[PDB]
Amino acid sequence: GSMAQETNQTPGPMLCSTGCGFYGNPRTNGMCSVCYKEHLQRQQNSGRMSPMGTASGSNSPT
Ligand SMILES: [Zn+2]
Repeated sequence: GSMAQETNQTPGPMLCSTGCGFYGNPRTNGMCSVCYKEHLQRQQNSGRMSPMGTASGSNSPT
């Protein structure tokens, strides 16, 4: 293996984290075009984002 001009595969396969089978982007949230929209919609609806096991503000009046 003297020469170094043998390209077989490209590095950095930013494949969709959700597993849809399409290419994703690292500038985005690691999701493709479709999944990035659905995911952000669910995150925006929350408002109180805090990944620490528990979360404050979970009341639901009848
Ligand atoms: Zn996707």
